[PDB]
Amino acid sequence: MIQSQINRNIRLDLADAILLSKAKKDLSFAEIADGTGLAEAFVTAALLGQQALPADAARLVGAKLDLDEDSILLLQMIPLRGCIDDRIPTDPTMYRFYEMLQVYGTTLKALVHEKFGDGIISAINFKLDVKKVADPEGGERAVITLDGKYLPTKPF
Amino acid sequence: MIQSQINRNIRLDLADAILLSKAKKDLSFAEIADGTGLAEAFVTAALLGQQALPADAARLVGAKLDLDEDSILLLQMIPLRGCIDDRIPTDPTMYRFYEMLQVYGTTLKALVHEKFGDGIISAINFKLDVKKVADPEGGERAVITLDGKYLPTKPF
Amino acid sequence: MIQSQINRNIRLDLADAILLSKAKKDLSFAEIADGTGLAEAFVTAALLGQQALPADAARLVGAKLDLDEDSILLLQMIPLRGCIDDRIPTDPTMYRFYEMLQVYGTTLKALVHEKFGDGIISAINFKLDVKKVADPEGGERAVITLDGKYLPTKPF
Amino acid sequence: MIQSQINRNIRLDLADAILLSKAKKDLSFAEIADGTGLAEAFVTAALLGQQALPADAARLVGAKLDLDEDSILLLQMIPLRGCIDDRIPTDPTMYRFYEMLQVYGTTLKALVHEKFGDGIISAINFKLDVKKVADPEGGERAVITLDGKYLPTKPF
Amino acid sequence: MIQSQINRNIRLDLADAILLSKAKKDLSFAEIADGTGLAEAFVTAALLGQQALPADAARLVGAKLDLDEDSILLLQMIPLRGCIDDRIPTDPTMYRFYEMLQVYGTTLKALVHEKFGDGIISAINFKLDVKKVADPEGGERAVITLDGKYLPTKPF
Amino acid sequence: MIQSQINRNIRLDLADAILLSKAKKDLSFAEIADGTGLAEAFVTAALLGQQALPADAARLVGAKLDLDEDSILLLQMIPLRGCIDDRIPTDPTMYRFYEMLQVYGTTLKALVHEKFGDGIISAINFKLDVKKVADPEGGERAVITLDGKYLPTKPF
Amino acid sequence: MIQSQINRNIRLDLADAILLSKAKKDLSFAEIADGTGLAEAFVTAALLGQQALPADAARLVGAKLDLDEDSILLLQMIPLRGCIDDRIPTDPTMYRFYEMLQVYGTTLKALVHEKFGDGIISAINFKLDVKKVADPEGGERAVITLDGKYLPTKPF
Amino acid sequence: MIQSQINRNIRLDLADAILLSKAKKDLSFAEIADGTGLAEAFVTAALLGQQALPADAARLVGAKLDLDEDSILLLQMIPLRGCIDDRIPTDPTMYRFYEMLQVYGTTLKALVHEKFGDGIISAINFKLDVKKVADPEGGERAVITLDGKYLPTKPF
Amino acid sequence: MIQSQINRNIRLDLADAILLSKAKKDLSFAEIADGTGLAEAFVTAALLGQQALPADAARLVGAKLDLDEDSILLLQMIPLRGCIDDRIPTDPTMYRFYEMLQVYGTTLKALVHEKFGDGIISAINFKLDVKKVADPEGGERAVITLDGKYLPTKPF
Amino acid sequence: MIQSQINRNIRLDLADAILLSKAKKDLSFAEIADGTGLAEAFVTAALLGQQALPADAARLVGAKLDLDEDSILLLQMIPLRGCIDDRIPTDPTMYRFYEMLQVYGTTLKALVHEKFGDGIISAINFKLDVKKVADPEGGERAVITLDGKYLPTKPF
Repeated sequence: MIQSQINRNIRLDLADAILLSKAKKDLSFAEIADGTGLAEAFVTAALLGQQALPADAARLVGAKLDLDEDSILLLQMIPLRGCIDDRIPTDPTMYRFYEMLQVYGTTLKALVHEKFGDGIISAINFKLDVKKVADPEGGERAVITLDGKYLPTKPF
Repeated sequence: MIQSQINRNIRLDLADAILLSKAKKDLSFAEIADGTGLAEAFVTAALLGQQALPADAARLVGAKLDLDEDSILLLQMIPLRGCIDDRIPTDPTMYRFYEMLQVYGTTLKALVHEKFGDGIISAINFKLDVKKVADPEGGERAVITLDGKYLPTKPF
Repeated sequence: MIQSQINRNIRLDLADAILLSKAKKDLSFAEIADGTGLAEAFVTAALLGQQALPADAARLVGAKLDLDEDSILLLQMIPLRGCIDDRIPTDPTMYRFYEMLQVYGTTLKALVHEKFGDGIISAINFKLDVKKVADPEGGERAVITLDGKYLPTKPF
Repeated sequence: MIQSQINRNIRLDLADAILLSKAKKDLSFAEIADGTGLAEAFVTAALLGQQALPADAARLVGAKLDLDEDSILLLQMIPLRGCIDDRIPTDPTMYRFYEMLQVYGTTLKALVHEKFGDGIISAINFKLDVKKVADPEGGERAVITLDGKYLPTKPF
Repeated sequence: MIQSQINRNIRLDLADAILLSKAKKDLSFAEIADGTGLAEAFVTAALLGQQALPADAARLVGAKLDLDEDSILLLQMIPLRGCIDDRIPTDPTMYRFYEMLQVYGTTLKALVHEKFGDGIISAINFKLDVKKVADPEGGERAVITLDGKYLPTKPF
Repeated sequence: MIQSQINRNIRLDLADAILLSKAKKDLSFAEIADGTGLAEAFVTAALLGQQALPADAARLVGAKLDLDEDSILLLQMIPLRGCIDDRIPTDPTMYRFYEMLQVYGTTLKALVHEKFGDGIISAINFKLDVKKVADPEGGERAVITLDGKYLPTKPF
Repeated sequence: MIQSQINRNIRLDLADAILLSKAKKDLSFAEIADGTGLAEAFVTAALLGQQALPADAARLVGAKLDLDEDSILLLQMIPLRGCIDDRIPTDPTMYRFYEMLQVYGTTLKALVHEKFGDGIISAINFKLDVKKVADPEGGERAVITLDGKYLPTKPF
Repeated sequence: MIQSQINRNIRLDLADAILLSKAKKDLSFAEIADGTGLAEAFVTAALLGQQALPADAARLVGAKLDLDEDSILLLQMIPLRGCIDDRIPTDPTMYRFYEMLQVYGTTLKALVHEKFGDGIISAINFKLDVKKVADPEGGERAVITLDGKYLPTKPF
Repeated sequence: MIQSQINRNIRLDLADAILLSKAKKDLSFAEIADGTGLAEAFVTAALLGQQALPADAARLVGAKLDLDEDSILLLQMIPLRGCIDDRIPTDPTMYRFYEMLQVYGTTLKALVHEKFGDGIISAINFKLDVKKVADPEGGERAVITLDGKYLPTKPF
Repeated sequence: MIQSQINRNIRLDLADAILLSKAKKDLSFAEIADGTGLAEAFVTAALLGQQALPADAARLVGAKLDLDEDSILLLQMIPLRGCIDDRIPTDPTMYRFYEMLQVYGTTLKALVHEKFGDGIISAINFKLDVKKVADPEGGERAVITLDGKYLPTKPF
């Protein structure tokens, strides 16, 4: 794939259309991703404009959602990424993940440099997943795993 | 503890002093937290102004870092939380965790509502840890686990 | 309900259409909510894009307001919440509630930590209501009750 | 009182000093306000730079907190109000009250105009209180009461 | 009137339409307000989306401007107020009134507290007018009168 | 006077010191400006960093407030004007004058162009004053007069 | 002219249409302003939404550009001025004039107060001219003349 | 000169000290620049932190203003330029020059491209000067000349 | 070329249409620029709204992409430059180039002043190119060359 | 090195002290880096707070600059990176590199995806250098080479 986008609104408008079709069809993201061979987090992100689907998966999810050919093509384009409307989320569900950075951002930095050294944990050589687990005290918990490669910063 | 702060600069100035003492003594966050009974991410966050230490832990880390009495008291106060200077990190290491929200924030929302329903994953009933693992392809990876309680949103 | 929105403009555009229909039919929010079994604050918030209606209530209010089937479905989706145009309200009526935060925000923090401890008053395990009472000195007062569960911040 | 402030940092610096004295003396805001004849929310707000104390109350809290004479005078000055560092709180405890506006701000406007009419609920002819109650399902809740006069907007 | 708006763009678009019709008909705001019994500043503000007209006045100005029935209805709705595009005006004529706040804002605060005490001059129990007077030195001046009730901030 | 400032903090720090001396001496702004030949709004603005006092007035108010020689000199310098901390006031008393602009800013523009033509009402050839009067319906009101020259915008 | 605009987008949309017509017709701004009796900077600013044309000039440029009657009337309206999209230009050509202010803004203030006294150089009683000259070292230079009335700030 | 600054506050603090010394000595910027062989706009800008003085001029002005050796050295350093506190000036005298950009910014772009072509008028190969002239209609005017080289944007 | 744009959305909307046509036709930017005699970075930038194509090149790329005549003309207009939506990129690929400025911006300044002197490296007399090379350890690297004229800052 | 900073002001204050010492000693960055075996861009960045020096280089440069032992230790700390005061540079020399992103940012994205695929050019596995070359048309040019590893974004 060598084609890419520069205006996020094209793929985000498509996402809204995908979401309406998905709601009318009573589909989950797990079943849309089923049969693609790709993780639900990756396929979902693509539908929402933040990843590119390979051609086979794009044709599969496009059939499930009754997308036209322009939209199946658009899902294969490399996106202009950035899902937050204006830098800080307003939605409570998304905001909590921003708050985690306001509370633990410097701890994440400190512990990364302690365990690995100078450098970063990659957001590119990176996967995440969301799992539901029972809480022993009652209710349910989400275990969200962020898995990134350490890239060192070295003198030159 | 019923005492709380309203100006983050007091605890953040203390954090700078702690970091200098820690560097002079060639100490790690893992060994500072050793013997407290508390997770390294929680103790580290407290040193950096983002949590309150119980009194015994405050006195233990205060002894290791040679802190004065006002500093040991300050570590026990409930903080005015918020570690980011101006909303969006400039530091590359911290920025990558913000970028994961720009790429996956709406996917986290969508999968949370799919698996749990309306509501949030708590940032309060919440634990974080950082683990170093070998990358089977060569090098090292960080596995960062966000573990939060699901709190539902229902009608009233 | 496992379906959710990612762009607030879809439901906010619907809210504008709902308000136009409501005005043309000379309807109040109290009477739109009548028969749903749900509090006026919750139903009103859903019409305005900030909550999800259960199917029976969505069909009821949709019939009252002569909404099409796509709109009745949209009212059932979990929203991308955030009603303020650009972070701080310009509207005087909305602004007064922001000003209460500018004046009393640190007092709310201080008294919450005093009475409950470290942690938060939840905005999720939460309900709100608005009551009109007579002012003994003449005129009318609004008594707005914010009712949220205390969630503690504990060491781990 | 005819004296007023124009730079919030003077009273906010005093607030930090008050908080340190309060912590060293193991005092609560309820204890400090006891004997003033004034509500704990009002006295706490004054200590935190957001209200002016009458002379007798300033002298009483100054004795309780071992404050010097310049500080006792400053507490009587009409403040430059505004407790939030930079418009939107970073602290989770304070942020939840901002989130309540992001979710319910337009609902509050709508219901105020329906029950009262055009105009505002005053933030000046206004009282706030924080009450701890039992959660009937287990735990504790905060009931926060915002009590403001309705001021109508009428043609002229 | 119990109907209210939440998106200012609806009434601001109507304002643009009103201004075109007004220009084609060579009408002044004084002429438009004539016969309503309402002040030119109030009627003008309503046309520009910042006040609600009573029904009789809305029908009168609507006939003068040849507005359709939905527009005459819209003029009667309680607006989402805020006329400035993005917080600080760019237009020189409007900017000068913002500059008077940058130069005299703290003087207004100081003199209000000196003459009245703690509290505010209301922007709700409030009237405004613009008058043209000859300058004794040559030319013309505007005398703009801001007339607001003092609302005290008292202890409770 | 040909000397001017470029950093507002110098004159604003002096204002804080002036306000402290004024509070200790139980002085009003009206009495500080008495004997000066200048309006209370002008002298007050100078004390608060927003105007320059002529030498005679600077010596008079400096004696009343027991200011040192450097301070009396500073009051005579042309200031770097701008009294609002960060563009939009947080203080309720100051904020109401900003809200008047959010509600009536476009009406002021429209009526200025109607009565005078294209151009501005000067914020430079400009005086203001604050008068306390009875509210005929009970209470007190402020009448604030903004008196500015019309400067036309003409083709060239 | 007593008619004015409150939303810059109306005249800025017209400016885009004017620019398209001008490009199709291979016209320059100098050619369009020729015969109006008005300076090229003034006429150009009017086409671009920042000035109002007298009726005769509006009809003339309307004929040259084949504009419709609504557009000819719009050009005569007093504009809602402000040509910069979001406060600071992104365009390099436009940005250089902003940088001139970042480098020389305080020097301009200092030298105006030295040569004239307290007050301003008017942006209203003001003319602007762009002249192309030879660079004696090779190439070309622009000599841009800002010609504004000094308005004094005097005590009252 | 190969030495440069990265934090504008160092040279801006020096500028404040220079302005105090200049005020105490009753010196003008014209007086200070006399004998340097450099334009008053250039020398003034250097004093205010926005240019570098050659060693001989730095020693000359430093003797006139009684500067210590560290300050005379600092004046020769290449600055971190940017004189506006926070992007848009609050001071009326400087604001008017920003306002001329808001009114004429797109006209400057348009006429530059018409007379010269694609590219910029340089802010580096650039000089400005301020001249006082009599107004034929009474009073005084400033003629501010911006003189910059055209640098073309060419295909490659 | 003397025709220029003032609203970037026109050329950016055209860029979106170009990108769709390009994707449908399976074309690369290298292929589109082939035969123009112009560098791929210059032609690509023009397609994306940030440069002006000479007429022959606009017609060549217009034929390849099947653009209409209005679009071929638009590509020849001098643009209103600025490709970033809101000042700081959200897209990871674009963001890394901003991060290089956050890490090395002051180093670039310091080394430019050391090697060249006071002044700038031009962004106008300027070429860039992107080269794909082998990483000598495994993988691929991009070598991005910024080539700009040094423009000195000297006294006048 | 496992020690890291969380507040950039510590190292940026040290940078200012370094720059003064460097100026007094008439040292270049090339001279300071000579003998370290490290690139001038890397050592300079470390002095300016944006990289960490190894102990041997920190001891060497600290001796050259007469730094105390706390400072030599601080230079070895992993920094809180981010050299721009407030997101967009004000300094012309730094601003030009930001302008290159405003003009070419989307072209860099487009050509990276064309040549390499989805993913990024790393800012971590990354080197930079500045070279001076003669301009054949007269004068000098800077060739700034950005050299980063391509990291792919792949499905998972």
